[PDB]
Amino acid sequence: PMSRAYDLVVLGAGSGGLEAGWNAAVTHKKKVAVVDVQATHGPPLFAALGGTCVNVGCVPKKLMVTGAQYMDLIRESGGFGWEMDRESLCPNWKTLIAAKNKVVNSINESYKSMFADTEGLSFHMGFGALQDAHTVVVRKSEDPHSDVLETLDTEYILIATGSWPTRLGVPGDEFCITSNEAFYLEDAPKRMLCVGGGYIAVEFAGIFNGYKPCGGYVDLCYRGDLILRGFDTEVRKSLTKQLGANGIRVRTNLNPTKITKNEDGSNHVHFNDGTEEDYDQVMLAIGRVPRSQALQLDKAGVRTGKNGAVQVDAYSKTSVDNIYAIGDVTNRVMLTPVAINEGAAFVETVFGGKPRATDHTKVACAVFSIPPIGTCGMTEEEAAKNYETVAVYASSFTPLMHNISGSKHKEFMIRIITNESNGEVLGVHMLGDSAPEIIQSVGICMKMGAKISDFHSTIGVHPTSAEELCSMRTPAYFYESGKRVEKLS
Amino acid sequence: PMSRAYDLVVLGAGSGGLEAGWNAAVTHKKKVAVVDVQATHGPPLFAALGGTCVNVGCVPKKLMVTGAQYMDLIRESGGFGWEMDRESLCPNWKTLIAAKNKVVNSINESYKSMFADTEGLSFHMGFGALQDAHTVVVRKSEDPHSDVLETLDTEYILIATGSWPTRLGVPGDEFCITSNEAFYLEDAPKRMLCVGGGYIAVEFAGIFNGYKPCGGYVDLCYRGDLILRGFDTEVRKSLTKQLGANGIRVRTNLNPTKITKNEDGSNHVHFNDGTEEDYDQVMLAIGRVPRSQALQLDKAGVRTGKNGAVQVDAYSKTSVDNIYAIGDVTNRVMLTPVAINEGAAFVETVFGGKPRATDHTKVACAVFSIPPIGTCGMTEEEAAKNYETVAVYASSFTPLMHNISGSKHKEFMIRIITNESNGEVLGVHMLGDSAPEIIQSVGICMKMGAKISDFHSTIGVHPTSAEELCSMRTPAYFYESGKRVEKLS
Ligand SMILES: Cc1cc2nc3c(=O)[nH]c(=O)nc-3n(C[C@H](O)[C@H](O)[C@H](O)COP(=O)(O)OP(=O)(O)OC[C@H]3O[C@@H](n4cnc5c(N)ncnc54)[C@H](O)[C@@H]3O)c2cc1C
Ligand SMILES: Cc1cc2nc3c(=O)[nH]c(=O)nc-3n(C[C@H](O)[C@H](O)[C@H](O)COP(=O)(O)OP(=O)(O)OC[C@H]3O[C@@H](n4cnc5c(N)ncnc54)[C@H](O)[C@@H]3O)c2cc1C
Ligand SMILES: C[n+]1nn(-c2ccc(-c3nc(CCc4ccccc4)cs3)c(OCCC3CCNCC3)c2)cc1CCCCN
Ligand SMILES: C[n+]1nn(-c2ccc(-c3nc(CCc4ccccc4)cs3)c(OCCC3CCNCC3)c2)cc1CCCCN
Repeated sequence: PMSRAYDLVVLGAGSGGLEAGWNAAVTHKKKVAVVDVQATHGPPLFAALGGTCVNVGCVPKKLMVTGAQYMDLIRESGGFGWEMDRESLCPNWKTLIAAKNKVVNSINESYKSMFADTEGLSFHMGFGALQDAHTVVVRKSEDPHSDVLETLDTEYILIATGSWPTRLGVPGDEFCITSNEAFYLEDAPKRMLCVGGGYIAVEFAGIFNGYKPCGGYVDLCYRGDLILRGFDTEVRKSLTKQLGANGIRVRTNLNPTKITKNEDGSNHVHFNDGTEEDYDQVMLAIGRVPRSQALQLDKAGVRTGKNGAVQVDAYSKTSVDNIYAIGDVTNRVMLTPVAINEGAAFVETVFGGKPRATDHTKVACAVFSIPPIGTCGMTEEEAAKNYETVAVYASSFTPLMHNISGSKHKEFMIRIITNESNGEVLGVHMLGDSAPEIIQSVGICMKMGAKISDFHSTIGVHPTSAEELCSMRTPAYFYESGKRVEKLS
Repeated sequence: PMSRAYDLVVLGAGSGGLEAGWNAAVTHKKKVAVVDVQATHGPPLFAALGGTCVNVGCVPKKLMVTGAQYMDLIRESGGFGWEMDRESLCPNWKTLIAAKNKVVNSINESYKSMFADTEGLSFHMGFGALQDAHTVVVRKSEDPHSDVLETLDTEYILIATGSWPTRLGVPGDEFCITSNEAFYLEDAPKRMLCVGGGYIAVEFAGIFNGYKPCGGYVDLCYRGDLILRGFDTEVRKSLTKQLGANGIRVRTNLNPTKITKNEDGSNHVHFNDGTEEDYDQVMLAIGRVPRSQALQLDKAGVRTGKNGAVQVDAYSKTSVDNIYAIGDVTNRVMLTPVAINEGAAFVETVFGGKPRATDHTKVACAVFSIPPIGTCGMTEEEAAKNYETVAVYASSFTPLMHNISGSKHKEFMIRIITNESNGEVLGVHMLGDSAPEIIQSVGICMKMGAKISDFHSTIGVHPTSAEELCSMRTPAYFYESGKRVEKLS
């Protein structure tokens, strides 16, 4: 019974939005309108058709991490007897950026193919904004007195506008770059300062390190004690050391007070401890907050709260019953396959009839550091609060192939966290090469409620780094009533 | 009640033997004697303390596969903008062999540390042989009229002498090398012929290819149709193509009739189709048979059969109740972590009191080809015989990073085999980089009896090759009553 122009309007053609949009349009034959600000990546808006992940997140970030490993792998080759010229070896950053752009640009092109070819699914380039719970407006600019391009009469609204990097707010904030501007840099920087301790800081530390032009260096500088908060505490310490030996100088309890410009265009940076220093480029990876701040949410009566977060029930529904919100705008788990799920399960809830919420517990996570981390489930810290008796299994070995390659800093590390009672696996925490591949399969096991029994009853694959999961039988130590004990009562 | 000199005599200090030996000695305080032919690796006996795996199998083989990838990874680097000299690039094979020997030799040294330091555990260098069910003899040579070094009065005997490469038996057999002689080659061969279609042929094809000195080439030559029998049929076809594009010429329905020597020391090789050709070195990887053929088994009354195989019940026990046999000598699954388990469960059976057999079904396997294979559980061929209704899920994608690297032949491939009835996962079959790491975790899931439900209910790790396990929902096709059908009745 056609009353409105569109069944669904989606603010943001991101990981969350596109999954919701596409499903609604092809599997339930709804008429869908998807709003985004631009159709291909790049400044000054960065995000585009495909979302943060495709244009300025996971996909480019990984392409450039893969680049920066070639440094560590061309060093490693010498031991296996690859003689070749190690004077004529610095990486050309322009060839990396050009290649990365060709790729992201191909994905943006393959999405316009999707819209023109898919029926009932339209793309509306501009700036989303609510008037009431059934009308979405598209402007030229986010300035609310801009020319209005379209008025989208609709039944349901899905807010999936994602998040945006937080600024430092000090004298000199406007001289620093972000995850956004890092991707379209013209030159790889000789002297680089990565402020922050989050996964993005550490991934980008490894890139700029890999692509430093000759006599260059990278300083990571984090305002706390130990990088990567709410990761396993021995994995963080082991990475902090391994970044050290790949060339990255890590500093802690350290915060920029001030950045002035310089003569040759470098950045003078004043710190906590008094210290000043010059860096070519300075990058802020200090958390990412929701983009609610220009959607005129207050106008159509949807609940805001912690940093603009769209306040939502388990089934992704806002304080207005026809308006829903998914992905980073909601501020739950800020990963791409989470948003995809939340959006897939929004379509099943609303249009599909088959109502479902998203599972947020024991989701497998990965850091594309050098070396990388895989993690799934809980730290031993938050285990020993929520569980009576906790076993901690732990194992750290160095692949023999590193006794050849020279890379003897590269410790591979596994930790398993247990409920003593029934032996259930609560957490798994890996560091070292191939950890992101291995954890994906572990994430399946912990969904089926795997016990430590099930790991060490499994015949191994020899020789592998993963075969050390099934050789962990004795707990290293325990927690009873959340206090660390040598051995169990 | 001490009646005999030793509780346990172990023929062969291999993967199986050492696990049995060590456990018996430290966890059950038995007096153990371990017999092997030499203490460090190398010709003319090759195997030594640590077994085939440590000296001339898995461990060296992987070190040298890791070497040969540096070829494909230095090519790949150029696209990510690693300018460097690609004239001055051939691999030095002597630096690889020297480095490999330093490693294997360190492991042999770390095992003599284990014997001198561990109590009740002695090492007896020579050639094992039964006199009766309670006496083992050690000779200088395998020639049964050799000088006798020791007479080991014992209660239990464990036969774990492993296996040995099969010869071709044609005019010219004694000119060809094997897995054994390949490891101690002086020069990497310009023109290499790998006869065979088994995992060892294909791993070693990739090595000799990686380390060919300049204008050199490798021919794989298999007497059948499609290499790697009893692997998934689309994975075999995909590898056959990818070996092709890494440089390896594969020939099929082809068997050497004759090898004569040559003038400059190369090998003239006559084939089925008439064809002759000269190769520097020619390697036989055409199956590996048990080493029973010199243990005087018939003398002490233990059951032989299929190619010398020691005929054994589920708990590893021979036709004589005090004699047991594990690992490749038994001719079950010829992998190292299998033998380790069979030996660990021999010690639990006999000395431990807690009797247990080894689980052989759904053991995860891996080929260190370039690119590598991970496999666990059954082919779709042997599924559709033993199961009424079978679903086959299948997915083949190319990581975007190969649109940069130039390696566009590198297809990553997953196949899942299902029981239609209950959705149980019977088999998993992967090809492409990191497949051996991923399958280890899958092997755990299929031990817990994982359904296809459990895979695609799991939030992904983005971006990963493994995340394509959890995005497989629609079966590609089915088998009902073991006949391939487009769609299900
Ligand atoms: C450097 C980096 C690396 C990352 N790496 C990973 C990783 O490895 N794995 C992982 O799982 N996640 C990763 N993430 C996170 C991932 O990118 C996000 O979690 C994911 O994109 C969230 O999906 P979404 O749809 O909620 O947001 P988005 O994909 O950001 O969707 C928001 C879209 O809406 C548009 N938009 C914003 N405001 C408006 C408006 N007013 N009108 C119209 N359109 C608008 C934006 O332009 C954008 O296209 C990374 C993020 C970054 C920054
Ligand atoms: C090239 C190659 C690659 C391989 N790769 C892998 C792999 O990646 N993964 C995997 O799981 N498996 C692999 N294998 C198989 C693995 O090496 C064997 O399955 C494993 O070693 C079997 O253990 P075992 O104890 O039965 O035999 P072994 O380890 O061979 O033990 C036999 C030992 O007994 C000794 N011996 C023999 N006769 C006598 C005698 N009369 N008296 C005394 N001692 C004697 C031998 O010298 C040897 O030390 C590979 C094999 C080869 C050849
Ligand atoms: C006509 N037509 N075009 N397309 C169509 C066309 C395209 C895509 C994609 N392209 C990329 C770019 C990846 C890349 C490939 C090669 C090189 C670089 C990048 C991602 S996804 C697509 O997405 C289906 C899954 C979805 C998509 C939305 N997210 C959810 C999943 C559907 C499909 C149809 C048939 C539909 C009939 C209409 N009723
Ligand atoms: C005194 N002492 N020495 N050792 C002792 C000493 C050594 C080893 C090994 N060394 C390697 C070499 C690997 C390498 C390391 C570094 C560089 C290259 C190679 C493998 S394993 C060892 O194996 C314990 C598990 C077993 C072993 C048998 N297979 C089964 C598992 C026990 C141990 C003790 C205490 C025992 C007290 C005696 N009652």
